[PDB]
This record gives sequence, structure tokens and C-alpha cells, in this order.
Amino acid sequence: QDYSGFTLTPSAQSPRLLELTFTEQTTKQFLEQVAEWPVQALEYKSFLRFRVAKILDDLCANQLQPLLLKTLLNRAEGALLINAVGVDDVKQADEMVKLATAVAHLIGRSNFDAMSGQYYARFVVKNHRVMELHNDGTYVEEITDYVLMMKIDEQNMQGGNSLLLHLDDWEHLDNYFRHPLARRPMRFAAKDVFHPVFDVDQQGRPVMRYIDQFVQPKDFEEGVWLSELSDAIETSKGILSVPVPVGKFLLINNLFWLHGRDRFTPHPDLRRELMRQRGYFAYASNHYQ
Amino acid sequence: QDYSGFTLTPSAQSPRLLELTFTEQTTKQFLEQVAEWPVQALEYKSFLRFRVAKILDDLCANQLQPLLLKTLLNRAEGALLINAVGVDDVKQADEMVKLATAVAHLIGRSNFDAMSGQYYARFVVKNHRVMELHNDGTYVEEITDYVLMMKIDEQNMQGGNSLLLHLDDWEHLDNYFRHPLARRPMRFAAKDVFHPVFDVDQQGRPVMRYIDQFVQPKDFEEGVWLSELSDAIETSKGILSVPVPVGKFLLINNLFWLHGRDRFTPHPDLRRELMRQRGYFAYASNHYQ
Amino acid sequence: QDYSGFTLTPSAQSPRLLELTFTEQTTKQFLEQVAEWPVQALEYKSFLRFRVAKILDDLCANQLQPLLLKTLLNRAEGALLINAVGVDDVKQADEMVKLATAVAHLIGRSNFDAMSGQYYARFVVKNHRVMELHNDGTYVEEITDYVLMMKIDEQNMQGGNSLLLHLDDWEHLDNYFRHPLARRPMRFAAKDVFHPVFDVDQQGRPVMRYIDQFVQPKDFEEGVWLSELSDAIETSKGILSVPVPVGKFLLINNLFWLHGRDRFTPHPDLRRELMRQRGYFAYASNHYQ
Amino acid sequence: QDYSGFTLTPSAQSPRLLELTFTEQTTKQFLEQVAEWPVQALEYKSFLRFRVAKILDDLCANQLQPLLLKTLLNRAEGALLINAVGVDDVKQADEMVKLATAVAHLIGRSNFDAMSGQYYARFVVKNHRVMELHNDGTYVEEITDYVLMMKIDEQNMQGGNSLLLHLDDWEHLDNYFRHPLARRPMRFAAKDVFHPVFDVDQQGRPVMRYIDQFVQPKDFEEGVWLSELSDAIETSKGILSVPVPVGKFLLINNLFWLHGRDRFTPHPDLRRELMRQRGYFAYASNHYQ
Ligand SMILES: [Fe+2]
Ligand SMILES: [Fe+2]
Ligand SMILES: [Fe+2]
Ligand SMILES: [Fe+2]
Repeated sequence: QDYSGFTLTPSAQSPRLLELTFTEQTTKQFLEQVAEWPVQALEYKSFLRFRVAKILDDLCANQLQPLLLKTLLNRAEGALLINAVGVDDVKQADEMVKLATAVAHLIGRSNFDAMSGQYYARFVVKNHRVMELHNDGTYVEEITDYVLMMKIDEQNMQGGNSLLLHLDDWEHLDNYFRHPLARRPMRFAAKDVFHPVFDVDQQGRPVMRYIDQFVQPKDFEEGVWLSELSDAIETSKGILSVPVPVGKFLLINNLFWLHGRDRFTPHPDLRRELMRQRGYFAYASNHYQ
Repeated sequence: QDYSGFTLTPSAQSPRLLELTFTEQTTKQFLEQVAEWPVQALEYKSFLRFRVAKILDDLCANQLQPLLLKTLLNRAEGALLINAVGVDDVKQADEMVKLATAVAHLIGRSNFDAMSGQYYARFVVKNHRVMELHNDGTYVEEITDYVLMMKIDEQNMQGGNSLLLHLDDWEHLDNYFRHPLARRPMRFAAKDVFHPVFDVDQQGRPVMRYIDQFVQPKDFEEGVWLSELSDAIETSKGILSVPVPVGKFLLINNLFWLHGRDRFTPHPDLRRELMRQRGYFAYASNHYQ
Repeated sequence: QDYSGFTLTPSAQSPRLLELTFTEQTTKQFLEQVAEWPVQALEYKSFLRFRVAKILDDLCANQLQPLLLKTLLNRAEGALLINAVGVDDVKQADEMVKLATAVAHLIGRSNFDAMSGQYYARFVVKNHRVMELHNDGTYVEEITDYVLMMKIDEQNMQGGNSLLLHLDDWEHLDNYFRHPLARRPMRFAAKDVFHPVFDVDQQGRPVMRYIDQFVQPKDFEEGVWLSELSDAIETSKGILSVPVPVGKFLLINNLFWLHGRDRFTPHPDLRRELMRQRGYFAYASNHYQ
Repeated sequence: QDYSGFTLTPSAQSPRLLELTFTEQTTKQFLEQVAEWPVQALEYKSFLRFRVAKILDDLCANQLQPLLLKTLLNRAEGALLINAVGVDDVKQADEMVKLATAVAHLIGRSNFDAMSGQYYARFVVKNHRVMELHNDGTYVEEITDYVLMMKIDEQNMQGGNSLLLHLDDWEHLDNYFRHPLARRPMRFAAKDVFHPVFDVDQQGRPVMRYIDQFVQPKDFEEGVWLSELSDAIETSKGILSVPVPVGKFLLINNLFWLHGRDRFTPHPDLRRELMRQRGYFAYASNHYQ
């Protein structure tokens, strides 16, 4: 269909990854209407995160929030690459944070990031290897429903695409899901938590909560299996390789998408800045009370 | 009426805010009788806080403690601006702390202040924006019954009045109090605590436990409402603007008064020193055992 | 009677305070027999504290341990001033610690001292006011049964005697013990603990757990009473003033003795070093199992 | 018998201590096959510890894991001295860690080492006294089943042999095991834990959880007994004195072996580097579900 304030087109890498682009009129109006709250105001007063969310959704005739929720919750999709025309330079990092915040807080709430002390975190990489596919939030009890990763800056960067794996594109899903250890609660440590690497959604379809660094196999049986699982994920033919240009961000359902990052070329002048948010879904629906 | 040791007159800003002034004979006698305990003695031995309280009340023929309790607990009032003639210069900061301590510990006990490590805290501001109305103690389980804010120093200060809002002067009270989210326990974080923004006193009248920085709306529904609540409070026509000259302190019922601070003019030589205490009420009354 | 290895004579200040002096043959033999364990060995391996205790008691034909327990547990007494001939100079501080350790671990076990990180602590004072009478261990749940305070060094020291008050020499005991607030559990804070300032021993006789710095009266009623209690203790005619020369230590029952320290004369060359241990009683007795 | 990939011969010190030596073909093949995972990879992803374990066991035709478990669990034995030909120089410390990791994770899992922050720890000693026999893990609730101690470097080292005591070579075992205090839970502190110094295996045979530094006797009775126990262990005629050359490691059952270290000669150029791992057993067996 045709949407108010933005366009939605499938990506070249996969029909499951949809590209959402806010128009120029939508973008400059949003930035104008949220100009009176700097990013530090969003940091200090969390309800402003929801206020700028509403402002953005209002500028899209309230078509954005239902579209975001539909896409992220659709098992067939669950992934967005989002950008706003005119917001594509590192000098607009604050506008980038505002826009991502507004998008994230239409579908839920972003959790505290221990590495930044805020509801979002920015990293710069300077001075090489593939970051293996994984889910976020595997070492805490609360489920992380979504991962938001935004490219703030990118200079002298060859490679480094975001890697994505939708569980239903993973050719080995059934082999590992049907193994008894898939249901075995395992220890995860950054207090420790225990949960299986696999679970099911409400329909019985597999979801995952996996990362190689924080899973703690208790014995030879668990360790060998996890090392085979790791291999079966990293060599999967279903992995997507997605460039994320400055100003764009991926927003993915953390339960049936795994994400990672490809190796990049070391270069003295290399600078890549990322912004991340992770949170849970929260939305109105017709259900029992 | 006429009181022993002090005078009580309504303020120019509101009949709910009463000005209590200790006479010169009362003030110099109190300071004499408490001279043997410096402020550091009140810090180290908390029962001395109550001893100087009794000394002050005794010098007022025991009319002070019942008057303080009557005023602070009276829904129609609940707020005092207190001073002592001759105590009006920053060089008398210790006398100021002693006097405020004696007053506070006639009606209750001042709680530990994490920012100072003592039962009171002093701030100096040097080197601009309005501090929004709020209640203290919203992020701990124990109720903060009273807020004490004392002007220790003020130099080259244009503006910066204390802002006050009595809930019964808030023209939007019923609109927000009657909303279902008014009774929804929300998360507050500086361990997290959960409580609604609104509650009731013993008679069913609204009281509040609100601050925009520490309330953590869990979703879009809560966030938008809190952002409207914030606006409805900050633009209320009922807000009082009270100058607090050096040596005076506000003492207010933290349950149905919100407090804040107006914007002030930045000035190189600007110095404003404040002293704060927060605590709970504790007092004798005829009730069942 | 006549004891093996030591003498026992009443002090000049009170028949309740007994002076125990280890003879020269007892002292040099003990130091010889414990020479192979330096103080740091007693710090690292707590069972050595009991080994040197046994060694000392064995050198007294096993008359020391029963005498120590009898004296410390006797309501009429409960206090010892202990020394060993030839151990009276700060250069013998390690011998002092060994001797005090052996004595303490015949009657119980010394608790971890947070200020030193060991089962004992040494302080030096250099660069004035009376330290009010009190019990130790009032802000933890476990009862501190005994206090051991040893004079390691004393130079250019006028005054500074240890102050002692046996509850049965306190002329106001009955007045405060019979007050309802004597049985009121009050908050003590250095996690907080709650216990009354007064309690009873197994026979119903008053014992105390009081210090002015850490008791936290919750309201005007408790604060005024504690401030009167404090005054009634500090002005008691029953207070003993005991010089503690280098090499001597007081060992007192912390339940019915309060201890403190008199004011001393400031002097540029003043140096006083103390060693303290606090612990619980533990001893064999004929009782039911 | 004859094993695939390694040889097994009894030590000169005791038939209970078996020497396991990986052949050159086994060693160079293992190092080749695990070359793609550096030690830091084993630190960050614990399942790789089990992957290199399997790789090593596969190179021994799967005869290694059952042999390791049989030996460590055999009451008559329970101790291995393990090495790999060609791995005997401090410059091969990473190969040493890889090999020890593979061995340890065939029989169980190595626990987090608080002193290193990793599943193993390396110490260097430079700049004298005997380290008394003891068990590891006495101050936590979880049982430490095995201790792994590897000699990484040794220069200008006279003495310093590892000391070992198998409980069934301890001529005083029955005397202390039959004492009532052997079954008395005692306090151990580095939260505190309580457990007896002695326990039994599944057959009722004594096992121990003892160290002199962390056991905290509560009274004279416990302290004197522990000090006699300590003496009876340290003077036992059953103690083995085992040189551990660079590249070799002891792997012992921590329940019925105590370990320690002999005094060594201080020397300006002395350098000895050790690597330790401690963990629990975990292995497949036929038992009820
Ligand atoms: Fe991630
Ligand atoms: Fe405030
Ligand atoms: Fe004391
Ligand atoms: Fe050890």
C-alpha cells in the first residue's frame, strides 16, 4: 500500500527485511516539533521518549505505529531497515537518536544500557573479525524483544555489513530444535540466569536466546553440542549481509532473528560509530481481562 | 492568635503559606542554649536533633510544636515559610542548620541524605532553567512527609523563586485524578519501587508522589499520559512564586504540595546556597492501641 | 587464693575491677613457647589464636581459663586489668598482641574488626574530648560479650584514663530501666538492626546495649529520652577512672559494663597507641543437650 | 595396558600417582587442530573448552576420557601427573593452557577463578616457607572435585616440590575421623559457608574439606582440635614430594587428596610460574532417571 509520511519497500537481500524511509516533509517536521527536547532531555525524563514517539506517529497520520508492530511481530518478516531523508551525516547524530527513540517507543520501551548508563548507547570503533550471530539479552531474565542498531558514522570502512539470520531461513533449525538439549535450561552469565537456548512462540514455532560468549555449558555433553550449534549457525546459507549506511538503522525481532557483523578491513583512518537500543514490546491489543 | 516566642502571618502569595518568624529574644536564647552542640554534634548523635528541638519549643512555651503540626497537617495549609530575626547572613549558616533542625525534629525526623551522607544537605550553585514541580522521595518505599528547603546564601541572584503548587489549587486535579492511570502503580527509579502517581489521604482526598525524572512509564500509554500530566502541572495557574530570602526556609507537606524552582539569571558572580531536609511526620495523638 | 603463674588483686578504683598480673617465669615461658607463630600467623590461621590460648593456660596449671570466665561472668565483677611483667614497652607490641590474643581466646573468640580487617585493631592518636560511655557492638545482631582494650604506647599523655561504669554502680539504673522506652526496640545504624537499649540477663538483671552515636531515635519521644539517658550516664557518680599503663589491658563484660575515655591534654609530642578486640563468650558448662 | 596416543606409568613416589604422557604425534596433531582457537577464545567462549577436549580425546581414539575418569574417581588412585612431549618450555605456555583445558574439560568443567577472572589462573613467584596441605574450594558451597596445577616456568628453583597426601596414606585418619568434631559443621570464610572438615564418599569412606587459613573455629574446643589436626597432617609420614617439571601438571581428586608445596630456596633469579584450574566432575554414567 501507500503510507502517510513514509515509504515501505522490500530490501534487495530478503523479502523479510523491509526498508522504511521517512519523507523529507515528515523528517523536517518531526525534527522541528521535537527541537525543544534535546537528547539529554530524553535521557533524564523517560516519558519524553514516548512524547517524541507520538509526535512522529502523528506526523504519519497514525499509520506508523500499527505498521511497525505488524512488521516486527509478523513471523514472516520481523525486521526493518529505517532511515529519514536528509538525516545521513554524523553531524546529525542527535537527530538520529531522536528519530530512533521515537520509532522504538512506538512499539515498546528501550531498556537501560549498562555500558552507557542510558536507554541507548553509542560506540566508536577504531584501531577486524566476524562477530558471530546471536540474540541480545540472553543473560538476564527479562526477554529482549527488539534490537535497534543505527549507523551514526562510517568512514574508510570496507566490509562490516550487519549479518542477519531469520530462524526460518536457517537450514539446520529442525535438527537442533528437535534435540533434547534444545529444551535443556542452560546457564548464562555476563546474577546468573538459566533458560534453554531454544523456546517457542505462542504458536509453537522455534525462537532462540543464544550467544556463544555467555552460554555456560555445564559439561562435555552441553559443550560439544553448543560448539556444533555455533558452527551450524555461522555457516548457514541463510545469513543476510546488509550494508547499513549512515543514518539507517536495523530494527529486528530479537526472538527469531539473530544478528552479527561481518569482518571489516582495518584501516588507520577507519571510524565507525554505532547506536544501539534494546527493549521489550508493549502495545494495545484486544485480549482478555 | 498571639503566640509565645514567634509570630505567624499569612504570606502575600497564598493564604495556604504561613510565615512564621521567631523573635529576637527567642532566637538569641535558642542559639545560646544550643551553643554547646555544634552542627557536627547533631550529625554524629541524632538524639541531639530532638534535644535542640525541645529547647526551641520550650522557649516558645510549648506552643511551637502543636502549631507546626497543626499547620503542616491541615489540608487547607500545609506550608510554612520560617525565619528567625537576626539570622539572615551566610556567615550564620550553622545557626540556620541548628534552627531548621530544631523545627524539623519537633514534627518528625529528617531522613539520611545520600548526597551529603548526613540528615541534611547543603548545595551551592554557580556557573538557569526551571526545575519542574515534583514531590520528593518518589523512588523509595517510605513516604517523605515533609520537605525543608532553606536559603543559606544568595548573591547576584535575579529570579530563582521557589515554585509551589498545592493540589487543591491545581485546576486540572480532577481530570488526572479520575483517570485510570492515576491509580496504576508505576515504576520509579533513581532498587526500583512501584506506586501510583496519585493516592488518597485518610479522607479520600488526592495526594501525589510525582517527579518527571524518576517515573518510568512502561509503555506508550503510560508515557503519553505522564507527558500530558507534566504539561498540566507546569502550566497550572495555581503555582505560587515565593522568594526565599537568606535565613528563611520553606517547610511543606510533601503529599499535597509540589515544589520546584523558577529559572534564574546566569551571572558570573552568582552564588546561591541551599540547605535541605526531608523526613517523615511522627507525633503524639489520641488513637487506638 | 594463690594462683599458678599469676597474681590477682583488686584495683584501687573498685572491687569490681580485678588486676591480673602474669609473673616473669610465666611471661617469658609463654613468649618462648609461642615464638614460632608471629602475629601475622595468628591473623591468617584463626585456630592458632586458640593454640596460644591453651599454651598460656597450660603455663598457669589450667587455673587461668576458669578464673577468667568466673570473673568476667560474675555480675559483681566482670572486669579485669591484665598485664605481664616485662611486657611494658611499645617495642613489645607483638608480644602484647600475642598475650591479649591468648587471654581472649580462653573465654571466647574475637570478632572481625572492620577497621583493621583482622581479629584485632591497633590505633594511634596524635595531633581531646571525652568519649562517652557506651557498649560495643550495638549496631549488629550478634551480641558482643567482651571488650578488650590494650595500651600499646603512651607518650606525653596527661589524662586519657579509661572510663568505666558498672550498671550496678549507676545510681539512675532503676529510673531508666523501669521506663517503657527501655524495652522499646530502637534502630541502630553504623544493614540496620533493632533492639532495645536495655535488656535482662538470665536472672532478670538489667544489661545494656547503648551508644549515643549509633542509636537512631525515630521521633521526639525517643530522642528526648535518649538525651536524658545520655546525661544520666555521663554525670553518673559511679564512673571509674582507670589509668591503663603501657602493656596493660582492660577486659570487661560488655553487657553490664559501659566504657569510655576521659579527655586528655593535647600535646605536639603526644602519641597513644591502643589495641582492641571484641568478641563473644564461648565456654564449656554443664547444661542440657 | 597400551593406550592410543599416550602412555601411562606409575610414578616413583607412589602407585596412587600415575604419570600420563601424550606422544609427539598426539601432541603436535592436537596443537595443529586447536591452532585456530587461541587461549583468549577459550576464555571468551566456554564451549570451546569442551571442543578442544573432544579434539584431544578423539586423537586418543576416545581412550583418554574414560581413562581420566577411571583414574580420578578410583579411591586407590585419584591423581595424575600429565605432560606432552615437546611441550616443556615457558614459551609454550599457551599450548600448556590449551592442553590442560582439554584434559580438564573431558572430566568436568573448570570453575571461575576470582583471582584471574577466568576459568584458569597463572601465578609467578619471585623475590620460601612450606604451604600446608589442604583442599581447595572449602569456603564455597559447591564441591571442588579436582585441582589442576601446572608448572609453566621454573628457573633457579631448588626445592618447591608439590606435596600430596592421599587420605588412605594418612596414618592418623581414623583418630581424627572418629572424633565428634569431625562431623561438626564449622564456619569457613574467605558469604560464609558451614560444613564439617570431614565427610564421606558414597561408600562411607572419609573425604576432607580442610584448610587452616579459612576454617574459623568458633571456640576453644574447635580451635585446639583443629590445631592438633593441622599438626597431624603436616607431620604425616604419608606425604608425597613430587617434582613438577615445566610442562607437567598434577590433576588430583580434591576430596581424598590434600595438596601443598614444599619450601624452596630464595634466589634473586628465581622465577616459578604456575597455572591452576579447579572444577567439578561431570560425566555420563548408567544411573536412574
Ligand atoms: Fe548484539
Ligand atoms: Fe525536591
Ligand atoms: Fe568502644
Ligand atoms: Fe590449593
